[PDB]
Amino acid sequence: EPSDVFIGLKIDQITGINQKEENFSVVGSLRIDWRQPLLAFEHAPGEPKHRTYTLATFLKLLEEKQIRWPAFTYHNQQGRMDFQNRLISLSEDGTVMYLERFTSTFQAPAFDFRLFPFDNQLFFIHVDSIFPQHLFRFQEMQGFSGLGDQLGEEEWIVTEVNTHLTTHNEFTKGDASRFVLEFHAERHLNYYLMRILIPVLLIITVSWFTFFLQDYTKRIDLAGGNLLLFIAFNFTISSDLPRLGYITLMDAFLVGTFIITALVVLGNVWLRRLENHGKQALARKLDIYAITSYPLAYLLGALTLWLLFF
Amino acid sequence: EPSDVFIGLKIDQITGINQKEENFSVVGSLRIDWRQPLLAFEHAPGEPKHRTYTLATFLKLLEEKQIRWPAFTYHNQQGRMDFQNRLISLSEDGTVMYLERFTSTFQAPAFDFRLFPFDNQLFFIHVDSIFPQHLFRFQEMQGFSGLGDQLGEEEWIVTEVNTHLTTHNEFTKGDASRFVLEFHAERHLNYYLMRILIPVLLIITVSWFTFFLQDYTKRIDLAGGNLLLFIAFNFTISSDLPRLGYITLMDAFLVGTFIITALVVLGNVWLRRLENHGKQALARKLDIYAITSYPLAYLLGALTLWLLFF
Amino acid sequence: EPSDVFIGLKIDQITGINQKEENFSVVGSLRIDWRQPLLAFEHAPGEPKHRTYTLATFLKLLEEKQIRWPAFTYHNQQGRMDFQNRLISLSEDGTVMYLERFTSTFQAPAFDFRLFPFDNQLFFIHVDSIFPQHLFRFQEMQGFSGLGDQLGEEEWIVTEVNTHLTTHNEFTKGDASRFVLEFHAERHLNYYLMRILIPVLLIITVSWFTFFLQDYTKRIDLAGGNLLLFIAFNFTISSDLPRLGYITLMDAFLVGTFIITALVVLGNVWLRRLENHGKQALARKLDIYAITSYPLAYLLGALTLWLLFF
Amino acid sequence: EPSDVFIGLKIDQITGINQKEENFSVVGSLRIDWRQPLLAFEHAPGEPKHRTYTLATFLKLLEEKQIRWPAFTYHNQQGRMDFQNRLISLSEDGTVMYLERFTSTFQAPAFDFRLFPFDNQLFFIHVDSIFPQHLFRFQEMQGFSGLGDQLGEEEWIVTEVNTHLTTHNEFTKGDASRFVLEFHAERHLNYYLMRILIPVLLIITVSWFTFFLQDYTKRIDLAGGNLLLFIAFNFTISSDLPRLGYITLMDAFLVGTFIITALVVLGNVWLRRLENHGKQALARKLDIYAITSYPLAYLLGALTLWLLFF
Amino acid sequence: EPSDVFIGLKIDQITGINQKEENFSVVGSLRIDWRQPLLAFEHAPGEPKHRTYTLATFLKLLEEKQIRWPAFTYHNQQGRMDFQNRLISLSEDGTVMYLERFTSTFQAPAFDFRLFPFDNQLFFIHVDSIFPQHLFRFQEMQGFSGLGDQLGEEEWIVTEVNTHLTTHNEFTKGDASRFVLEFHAERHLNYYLMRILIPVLLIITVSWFTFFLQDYTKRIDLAGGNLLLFIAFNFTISSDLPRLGYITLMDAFLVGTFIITALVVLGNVWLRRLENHGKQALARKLDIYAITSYPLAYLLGALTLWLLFF
Ligand SMILES: CCCCCCCCCCCCO[C@@H]1O[C@H](CO)[C@@H](O[C@H]2O[C@H](CO)[C@@H](O)[C@H](O)[C@H]2O)[C@H](O)[C@H]1O
Ligand SMILES: CCCCCCCCCCCCO[C@@H]1O[C@H](CO)[C@@H](O[C@H]2O[C@H](CO)[C@@H](O)[C@H](O)[C@H]2O)[C@H](O)[C@H]1O
Ligand SMILES: CCCCCCCCCCCCO[C@@H]1O[C@H](CO)[C@@H](O[C@H]2O[C@H](CO)[C@@H](O)[C@H](O)[C@H]2O)[C@H](O)[C@H]1O
Ligand SMILES: CCCCCCCCCCCCO[C@@H]1O[C@H](CO)[C@@H](O[C@H]2O[C@H](CO)[C@@H](O)[C@H](O)[C@H]2O)[C@H](O)[C@H]1O
Ligand SMILES: CCCCCCCCCCCCO[C@@H]1O[C@H](CO)[C@@H](O[C@H]2O[C@H](CO)[C@@H](O)[C@H](O)[C@H]2O)[C@H](O)[C@H]1O
Repeated sequence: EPSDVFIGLKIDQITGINQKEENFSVVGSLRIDWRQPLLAFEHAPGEPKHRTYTLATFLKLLEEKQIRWPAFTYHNQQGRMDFQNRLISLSEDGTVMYLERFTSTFQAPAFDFRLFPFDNQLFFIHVDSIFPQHLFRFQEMQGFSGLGDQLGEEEWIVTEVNTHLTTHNEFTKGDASRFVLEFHAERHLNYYLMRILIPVLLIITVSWFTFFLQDYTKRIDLAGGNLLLFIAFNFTISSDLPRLGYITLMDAFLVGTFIITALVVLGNVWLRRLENHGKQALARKLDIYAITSYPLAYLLGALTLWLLFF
Repeated sequence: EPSDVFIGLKIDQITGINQKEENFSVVGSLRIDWRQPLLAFEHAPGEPKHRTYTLATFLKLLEEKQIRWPAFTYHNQQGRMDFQNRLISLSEDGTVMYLERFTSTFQAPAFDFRLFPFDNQLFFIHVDSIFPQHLFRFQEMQGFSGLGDQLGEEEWIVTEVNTHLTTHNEFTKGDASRFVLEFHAERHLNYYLMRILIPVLLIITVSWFTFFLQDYTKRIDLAGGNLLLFIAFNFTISSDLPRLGYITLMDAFLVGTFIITALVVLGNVWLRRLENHGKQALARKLDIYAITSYPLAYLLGALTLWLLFF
Repeated sequence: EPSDVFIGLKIDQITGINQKEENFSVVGSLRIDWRQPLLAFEHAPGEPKHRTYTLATFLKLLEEKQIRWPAFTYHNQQGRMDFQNRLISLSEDGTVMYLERFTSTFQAPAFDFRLFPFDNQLFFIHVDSIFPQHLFRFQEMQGFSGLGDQLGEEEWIVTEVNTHLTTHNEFTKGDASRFVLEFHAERHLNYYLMRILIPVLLIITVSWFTFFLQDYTKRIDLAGGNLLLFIAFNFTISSDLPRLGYITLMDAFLVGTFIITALVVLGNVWLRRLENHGKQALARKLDIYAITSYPLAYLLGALTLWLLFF
Repeated sequence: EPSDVFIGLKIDQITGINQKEENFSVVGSLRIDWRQPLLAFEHAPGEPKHRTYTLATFLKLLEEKQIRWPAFTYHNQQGRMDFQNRLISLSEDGTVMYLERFTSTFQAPAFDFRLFPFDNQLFFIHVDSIFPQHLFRFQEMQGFSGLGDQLGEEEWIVTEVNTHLTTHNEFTKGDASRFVLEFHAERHLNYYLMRILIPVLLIITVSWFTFFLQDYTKRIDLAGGNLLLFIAFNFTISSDLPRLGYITLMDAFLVGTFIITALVVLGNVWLRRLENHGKQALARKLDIYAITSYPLAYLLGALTLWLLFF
Repeated sequence: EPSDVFIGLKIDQITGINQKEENFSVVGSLRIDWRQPLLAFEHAPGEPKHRTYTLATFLKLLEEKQIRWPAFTYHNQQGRMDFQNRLISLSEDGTVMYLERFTSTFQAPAFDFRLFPFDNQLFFIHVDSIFPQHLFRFQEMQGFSGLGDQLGEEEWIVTEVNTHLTTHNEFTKGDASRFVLEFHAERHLNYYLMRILIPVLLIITVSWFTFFLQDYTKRIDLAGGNLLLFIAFNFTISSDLPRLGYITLMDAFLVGTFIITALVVLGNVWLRRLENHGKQALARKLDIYAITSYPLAYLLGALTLWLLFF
């Protein structure tokens, strides 16, 4: 009969969420309870009823007794797992308690930035049993798994935390146990309001206000400058994401700013040649519509982006 | 009866304080005195009264004698702890002296940047007993714990250092000991006066002085440039912080600069159209108030920020 | 007779493709099946028919029995291979199953950026037998090798995956086995359309539209600014590549932008001196051709680049 | 009687001096000669008169014989010491020769940037005896300690190298030996002349030359631009230092550039309003003093900075 | 009699050349053949004629037999050497074959940037015998040492590869063997033509062409902008080098650009005041020489730089 391996994973810190590399790093602890009756002992007269081991001594003991351990792997770990404690407690009836405290980075392949920065992302850690389920069957350790009270993450807010058990077939024909700890996180938007939204809005609006001069050349100069600045914003914002194969909401907004600025310049050149070839009064009359249409474009385009993505 | 484990933590260096990642790194040393009578020995004729061990040999000896060690964990450590010395001295009556010298990064989850750069932050290191308090009870080693004389930190100044003992329930139903070494630090403000405050003040004041030209178009051009520069300052300053979900005092000051610059531009456009449609004398009379109100806004807004945050 | 070593390499993650350093990093797993009859055992009465080892214990056992293992090396690995599991399963007839799970960076010396960003690159991992082929002959493990379902790579798309066996002579006069896992990848072009192509097109076209002012000095000013911006784009784009000894398609396009902008400026200076020394009407007539030739240059040059590289 | 431990530290490379983190990294080698008569042996017939050990085997031998080793610590090491060789040679009379070759970073808490870039800094490595001086007394190994011939450091020049012995009380009530290797270094100034001094001088002087136009508005525009550029220089230069709590000479020079530029702008606005309200001839007469006082300010301020700091 | 240690070093990859840190990183392999007759064995009946060891087991065997190994050190290694394989093959007559495959960074203290980017640099790896030459004498392993076919380096081209044997006295009074593998490399210049040379040439020439306007103020404005851009190029280019104590050819060229631009501005101010105080015709006549002398300065200065450095 397969042996039961109870698994608990506890995330104590989120040291970082790297959206460009699409990974996240955590400090967490793994707890395993596994009753192996072959490990049963009897303490000596007035002798310890629980035996404490390093991971190394325990594995050497298991090899000497020819006992297979429930070997596992963090399936989506990437890089070096920095271990703090790898401790074993062995009770008299053969129950092995294992504590593994670590820091490690994990892949986040469910990142979808289409709604960025209004996106809710899925983060998980997979713990895979290497041996098949007719040898070991992972269970859920009760009252341990989850997320901690001081995760130390400022941009992200955890919205849902979940655990469950599934299967994998990485190395065996038969099914092998997989423990999953997953959580969902959304962003705090204050950073994007302050550093991205409000600057762009101020530039656009300050341009509109300066449009009341009635000097078409000034409009063209200012609009060219605004386009340059918007392209600087494009490069800055794109730096923080991966080189995605699809368009983000932020990309749509920035392309809108590019296009609206260019159309502003074009309309101003038409007005300036209208005033150049004698049509100054027609130029001013149409300047009325230029003013009364600069912000209609931005409102309408914002509604269009909302309709598309949401 | 529970065994007493005396704990001392000494911080010798602050190698860095990373406010963006909200962590800090230290070079420090841990001292543990723990009397285990089972470890008592007798030296041979004219033989050493104290035995020196590596951590590895000592733990193998403890496992061979089936003695549980007071296993501990740096609860808020993140990443790899680089150990320098892990030494053991065992006296004849069984007193274990342990020296652990290390470099490690630690989480700083109490960072609150609301008053930045006038903030005083709390930094701590937690040392957790893995086993419950009916087995081991942490005490305070006397005359060892604290902070050193050459911390090597230039921006921060330590204001208070403290130690105490509390409990945790990370891995056991029963309470387990927790040793805390905490200190409070504030910033030196010279960097912010020289690189942030004085440049912004110079830009604002040089703009005001140039406002005495009486050429409204020059005001608009200069103000647009000033707004661009202030947004560059926004991006630079925000780069050094995390993507906070709340507004910092620095954010409030930068938003004030944005808004005041935009209002300057708007007032200048109104003046320029007043001079455009025949009201040159009214334009100049109101230019008087424009000048006499440019700095009132900045003083009043600075007082408003002080009132809000302090 | 040489011993057969069956090899399987599975790539589970592409943690990154570094085109500047010309390397790529993966999380993957290596599987080796190797029948060594000298390792045959018999389980005790009702005793395990498969023995589980750490890599270290197994190698010590092999050394004690004076059995040569099929030593191998990742020929194009660079840096530190971070191992997760190094596990051994030994069956009763002497079949060794080895599992090696790792993270490592690998050289990508086949990077050819001539068509960048329309390039398809070759990535491979070489696994080399250190000992010659009269001792060990690598075979292909069936149903294991390849690439996974969640590679986590956003810019690149895998187009072909392949495995095969070849030889090398790194350390022996005789041939030694080499296992190769290779795959081809191309880029998603969305990043380059949004962040590179469309901004450059907008700048060029907005310049052309502003050319309808009929103010030659404005043309010269705007063109100088455009040249400056294009050189900023040159530096940015080149930052992401290595310091290649040959010209990339992107380099050709940027040099074209430089030259076309300079020719624009030159033509405008000629027009401005034509209008300066009395030939205003001739200046305007030729301005017709200036306008009707600004975009012909860009279309013709784009066709020329396509002809050259493709 | 305390045992003599002769110490030699040799610095072979300076891999880097990090003035922002206030540390420096070296490749060096440590030599220890320590006569322990308990380690005396006799070679077998025609057998080696010197025994070669790894550090690990030697420490296991010492533990088996219950011999305390002279445990030491690099007191100002920070981070991971990457060891190359840790070798032991044991002669027949019990003299242990130890070779430790390493790479490591070390704290530089004596950095004082007040005169930067004309500063001479103190760099040291402390080697601390953990055990008190009634057990071990550090001596100086003769003809080994110092700095090498190829340090590989380009910006810094070593001016003085010194060794000596002192005491510490880190872990014991009694005094413990401390070996110090210190050296003083100054900078090559060519980098600062070429990249900092000459650009600033060129900007200032080119501004002065352009002041001979007699167009006050051009002066104001150019001066505003110069102030912006000087603030860019401020941010760049400050990036390379820590966030110091005191003013550097470079900070004083940059603040001088800010202030002189602002005063230039102010004087030009006064001249422009003098010419505006009818006083063109008075404006020109005072423009004479404006010109004849622009460089007096810079010379006088440079002398003032020299007087203050030197 | 001293024992012969045959040495072969093979460089398979150049993972990077870091000219700012003046180091280079390689993936390479070390081969050592060393006949120690004390290691001679006899295989059992039908038993392996060659014994395979890990480095650790072999060193423990050597210590047990009290055999001194030829201990060596990579003299100019800096940082951590990441080992891939450390394998031993021991033949029946006692010949030890050692394979060491590694990744490591090495100091490049022969970097001389005076002719940069037309410089040919010397790169070497030193392998030092720790023990003196009356114990071990390094020889050259034949047919192994050198550089590989896929070095993976794009900017540099290897021009000469060499090996030889010399001596050192690092740790012993007597001479100890030193094996040297050195190679010379030069740069591909395409990067510097495309990203540095051609942009600067375009800026200079586009300025000259715009000089045919005959509007001195435009010349001054454009020249000031060009000086600013050249100083940006100075900072960018200097970022990639160390903070050298001497002047590079690139530094000379950039200082030339600064000075020529400033002289352009000065001449234009003189022309503008000549036209201001009534001498418009003299101003134009001398403008002829201004034009006919702008490029003479650049050609003459380029010849001067060539004469100085070459
Ligand atoms: C006065 C009381 C004294 C009694 C004993 C005190 C505490 C006992 C010490 C237990 C620590 C185990 O000792 C050592 O710890 C570190 C991390 O902590 C482990 O970790 C080390 O190797 C593992 C290998 O994966 C790495 O993850 C890790 O980066 C590295 O530092 C070591 O492999 C272990 O050998
Ligand atoms: C002439 C006198 C000679 C007498 C002996 C001299 C000194 C004795 C040497 C004691 C050092 C112990 O030897 C070695 O030291 C380093 C750090 O120092 C330890 O540290 C190493 O493993 C631990 C694992 O967590 C890591 O933290 C560390 O990054 C790594 O370098 C080694 O695990 C230890 O095996
Ligand atoms: C309740 C059940 C408990 C039963 C036992 C549970 C699991 C058994 C633990 C097996 C892990 C092996 O133990 C340890 O693991 C880490 C990685 O995982 C290895 O890895 C360590 O050394 C290798 C050396 O190349 C490095 O690649 C790696 O960076 C480092 O962390 C250690 O060398 C190994 O000693
Ligand atoms: C044909 C002749 C062959 C004869 C033998 C040849 C040479 C003998 C090899 C001696 C090297 C010792 O073997 C190994 O070396 C590396 C560095 O070199 C050491 O270093 C390793 O652990 C220490 C721990 O602090 C770290 O500093 C280091 O980053 C890590 O790589 C290993 O701990 C040691 O086990
Ligand atoms: C089915 C066949 C199975 C038969 C056996 C298969 C192969 C045998 C495995 C040999 C590898 C040796 O095992 C392990 O490898 C890694 C690198 O590879 C070594 O390297 C490790 O320690 C050294 C110390 O300097 C470091 O350089 C290195 O960064 C670290 O990963 C380990 O010290 C060694 O213990």
